[PDB]
Amino acid sequence: GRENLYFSIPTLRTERLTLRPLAMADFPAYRDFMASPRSTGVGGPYDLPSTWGVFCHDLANWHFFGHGALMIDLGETGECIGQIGINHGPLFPEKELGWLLYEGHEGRGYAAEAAVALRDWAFETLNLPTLVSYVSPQNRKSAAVAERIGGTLDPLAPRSDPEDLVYRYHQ
Repeated sequence: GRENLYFSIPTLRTERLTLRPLAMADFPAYRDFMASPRSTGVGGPYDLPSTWGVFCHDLANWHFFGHGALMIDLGETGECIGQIGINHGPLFPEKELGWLLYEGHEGRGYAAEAAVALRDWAFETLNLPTLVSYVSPQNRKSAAVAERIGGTLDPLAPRSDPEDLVYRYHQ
Protein backbone atom coordinates (compact mmCIF):
# COMPACT_ATOMS: atom_id res chain seq x y z
CA GLY A 1 0.00 0.00 0.00
CA ARG A 2 3.09 2.23 0.14
CA GLU A 3 4.52 3.98 -2.89
CA ASN A 4 7.82 5.49 -4.07
CA LEU A 5 6.96 9.11 -4.80
CA TYR A 6 10.15 11.06 -4.04
CA PHE A 7 13.12 11.28 -6.44
CA SER A 8 27.14 16.51 -13.24
CA ILE A 9 30.24 16.84 -15.42
CA PRO A 10 30.55 14.04 -18.01
CA THR A 11 33.40 11.57 -18.36
CA LEU A 12 33.61 10.68 -22.05
CA ARG A 13 35.36 7.63 -23.42
CA THR A 14 36.90 7.46 -26.84
CA GLU A 15 38.89 4.73 -28.60
CA ARG A 16 42.12 5.68 -26.83
CA LEU A 17 41.18 8.42 -24.35
CA THR A 18 39.22 9.27 -21.24
CA LEU A 19 37.92 12.88 -21.16
CA ARG A 20 37.15 13.70 -17.55
CA PRO A 21 36.50 16.53 -15.10
CA LEU A 22 39.22 18.89 -13.94
CA ALA A 23 40.76 18.31 -10.52
CA MET A 24 43.27 20.27 -8.46
CA ALA A 25 45.86 17.52 -9.04
CA ASP A 26 45.82 18.60 -12.68
CA PHE A 27 46.89 22.19 -12.00
CA PRO A 28 50.65 21.74 -11.72
CA ALA A 29 51.14 20.16 -15.20
CA TYR A 30 48.64 22.66 -16.63
CA ARG A 31 50.59 25.59 -15.17
CA ASP A 32 53.89 24.11 -16.43
CA PHE A 33 52.38 24.10 -19.92
CA MET A 34 50.80 27.56 -19.67
CA ALA A 35 53.99 29.20 -18.37
CA SER A 36 56.08 27.69 -21.18
CA PRO A 37 56.85 28.58 -24.82
CA ARG A 38 54.73 25.52 -25.79
CA SER A 39 51.63 27.55 -25.00
CA THR A 40 52.29 30.25 -27.63
CA GLY A 41 49.78 28.45 -29.91
CA VAL A 42 46.99 28.89 -27.33
CA GLY A 43 47.92 32.56 -26.76
CA GLY A 44 50.62 31.99 -24.11
CA PRO A 45 52.75 32.14 -22.20
CA TYR A 46 50.60 33.26 -19.30
CA ASP A 47 51.34 34.52 -15.84
CA LEU A 48 50.06 32.65 -12.78
CA PRO A 49 46.87 34.67 -12.12
CA SER A 50 45.83 34.35 -15.78
CA THR A 51 46.59 30.61 -15.76
CA TRP A 52 44.48 30.15 -12.65
CA GLY A 53 41.64 32.20 -14.13
CA VAL A 54 41.53 30.08 -17.32
CA PHE A 55 41.66 26.83 -15.30
CA CYS A 56 38.75 28.06 -13.18
CA HIS A 57 36.83 29.17 -16.34
CA ASP A 58 37.50 25.70 -17.76
CA LEU A 59 35.76 24.01 -14.80
CA ALA A 60 33.10 26.69 -14.13
CA ASN A 61 31.73 26.68 -17.68
CA TRP A 62 29.97 23.35 -16.86
CA HIS A 63 27.91 24.95 -14.10
CA PHE A 64 27.19 28.08 -16.13
CA PHE A 65 26.56 26.68 -19.62
CA GLY A 66 26.37 22.87 -19.50
CA HIS A 67 29.67 22.53 -21.38
CA GLY A 68 33.31 23.20 -20.46
CA ALA A 69 36.77 21.62 -20.37
CA LEU A 70 37.73 18.02 -19.79
CA MET A 71 41.22 16.73 -19.12
CA ILE A 72 42.53 14.16 -21.60
CA ASP A 73 43.83 10.93 -20.06
CA LEU A 74 45.32 7.99 -21.96
CA GLY A 75 43.00 4.96 -21.77
CA GLU A 76 42.34 3.64 -18.25
CA THR A 77 45.90 4.58 -17.18
CA GLY A 78 45.18 7.99 -15.64
CA GLU A 79 48.12 9.56 -17.50
CA CYS A 80 47.03 13.13 -18.26
CA ILE A 81 48.19 14.41 -21.64
CA GLY A 82 46.22 17.62 -22.23
CA GLN A 83 42.79 19.22 -22.35
CA ILE A 84 39.77 19.66 -24.60
CA GLY A 85 36.93 22.16 -24.02
CA ILE A 86 34.03 24.22 -25.15
CA ASN A 87 34.15 27.82 -23.94
CA HIS A 88 31.58 30.57 -23.63
CA GLY A 89 30.84 33.63 -21.52
CA PRO A 90 31.91 37.29 -21.96
CA LEU A 91 35.33 36.51 -23.47
CA PHE A 92 34.01 34.30 -26.31
CA PRO A 93 31.73 35.81 -28.99
CA GLU A 94 30.50 32.30 -29.90
CA LYS A 95 30.74 28.86 -28.22
CA GLU A 96 34.31 27.77 -28.93
CA LEU A 97 36.10 24.41 -29.12
CA GLY A 98 39.75 24.42 -28.02
CA TRP A 99 42.44 21.85 -27.27
CA LEU A 100 45.99 21.51 -26.05
CA LEU A 101 48.48 18.66 -25.58
CA TYR A 102 51.38 18.51 -23.18
CA GLU A 103 54.89 17.97 -24.44
CA GLY A 104 55.63 14.54 -25.93
CA HIS A 105 52.14 13.62 -27.04
CA GLU A 106 51.76 15.27 -30.49
CA GLY A 107 51.54 13.41 -33.81
CA ARG A 108 49.35 10.53 -32.62
CA GLY A 109 45.97 12.07 -33.54
CA TYR A 110 45.01 12.67 -29.88
CA ALA A 111 43.85 16.27 -30.28
CA ALA A 112 41.56 15.39 -33.22
CA GLU A 113 40.20 12.33 -31.37
CA ALA A 114 39.37 14.38 -28.27
CA ALA A 115 37.94 17.23 -30.38
CA VAL A 116 35.66 14.92 -32.40
CA ALA A 117 34.29 13.38 -29.19
CA LEU A 118 33.48 16.66 -27.47
CA ARG A 119 32.26 18.32 -30.69
CA ASP A 120 29.87 15.42 -31.34
CA TRP A 121 28.71 15.34 -27.72
CA ALA A 122 27.90 19.07 -27.94
CA PHE A 123 25.99 18.77 -31.22
CA GLU A 124 24.14 15.64 -30.09
CA THR A 125 23.50 16.23 -26.41
CA LEU A 126 23.35 20.05 -26.29
CA ASN A 127 21.89 20.45 -29.78
CA LEU A 128 24.22 23.40 -30.44
CA PRO A 129 23.37 25.20 -33.73
CA THR A 130 27.08 25.94 -34.40
CA LEU A 131 30.56 25.76 -32.88
CA VAL A 132 33.82 27.65 -33.67
CA SER A 133 37.55 27.60 -32.92
CA TYR A 134 39.67 30.78 -32.63
CA VAL A 135 43.10 30.08 -34.13
CA SER A 136 46.05 32.47 -34.63
CA PRO A 137 47.05 32.72 -38.36
CA GLN A 138 50.55 31.38 -37.60
CA ASN A 139 49.30 28.31 -35.71
CA ARG A 140 49.69 25.56 -38.32
CA LYS A 141 49.10 22.62 -35.97
CA SER A 142 45.72 23.90 -34.73
CA ALA A 143 44.57 24.91 -38.22
CA ALA A 144 45.32 21.35 -39.43
CA VAL A 145 43.33 19.74 -36.58
CA ALA A 146 40.43 22.14 -37.13
CA GLU A 147 40.26 21.40 -40.85
CA ARG A 148 40.60 17.63 -40.34
CA ILE A 149 37.58 17.53 -37.98
CA GLY A 150 35.61 19.40 -40.66
CA GLY A 151 36.13 23.06 -39.77
CA THR A 152 35.98 25.76 -42.47
CA LEU A 153 37.24 29.35 -42.19
CA ASP A 154 34.53 31.92 -41.63
CA PRO A 155 35.78 35.47 -42.38
CA LEU A 156 32.50 37.03 -41.16
CA ALA A 157 32.56 35.45 -37.69
CA PRO A 158 33.02 37.79 -34.73
CA ARG A 159 36.28 37.49 -32.81
CA SER A 160 38.06 39.28 -29.98
CA ASP A 161 41.42 39.46 -31.78
CA PRO A 162 41.07 40.96 -35.30
CA GLU A 163 44.09 38.93 -36.47
CA ASP A 164 42.63 35.55 -35.44
CA LEU A 165 41.15 33.07 -37.84
CA VAL A 166 37.79 31.45 -37.06
CA TYR A 167 37.04 27.87 -37.99
CA ARG A 168 33.39 26.88 -37.93
CA TYR A 169 31.96 23.35 -37.48
CA HIS A 170 28.49 22.00 -38.33
CA GLN A 171 26.06 19.08 -37.74
